[PDB]
Amino acid sequence: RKQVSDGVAHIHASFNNTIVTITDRQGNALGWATAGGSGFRGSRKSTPFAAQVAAERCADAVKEYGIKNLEVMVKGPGPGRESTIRALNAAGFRITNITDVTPIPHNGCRPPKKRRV
RNA sequence: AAGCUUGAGUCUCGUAGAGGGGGGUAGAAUUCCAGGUGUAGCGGUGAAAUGCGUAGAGAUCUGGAGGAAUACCGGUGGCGA
Repeated sequence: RKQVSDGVAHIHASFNNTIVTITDRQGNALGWATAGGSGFRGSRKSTPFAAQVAAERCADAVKEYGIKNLEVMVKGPGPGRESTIRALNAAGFRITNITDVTPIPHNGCRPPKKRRV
């Protein structure tokens, strides 16, 4: 109801999907979008554009909270970790900080091995 | 039968290391329990379904624990048969 100018975004991009959540630095979420929830499937569900449209759908949030100043905390290897920021920083918001927060085992317990075809 | 020493070794004073054994306890990440903010998806893939989803998931912030495995330093750098 009142304009507070400030927020923080949490972005995760994988080889199958991309997630974009808008929060306040008090940890409190205000809205979220995904590349799967954008209506995308298969090898296309992770794409830079399926994530770009998810960022445009998320950039409609927080209008009544009047947020413009933005920090971004990024995760995952997926191509969606770039187009999402570019589009959100064009949709009225201004970036001040981008930091990678990918949680990593350093190092244990046995190396991953999956899907051989 | 008896000398000699080069063979082998030890001692004085020093050199180096993820060698082994006994007993402590600490740096994080899967994951799950519990609450705030929050909403309809998440997971897989050439596609998917079982499965997890309003019984409020995933995302975020926080509180917490068992147990396995221990980044950087770390290298033409080392130890053990």
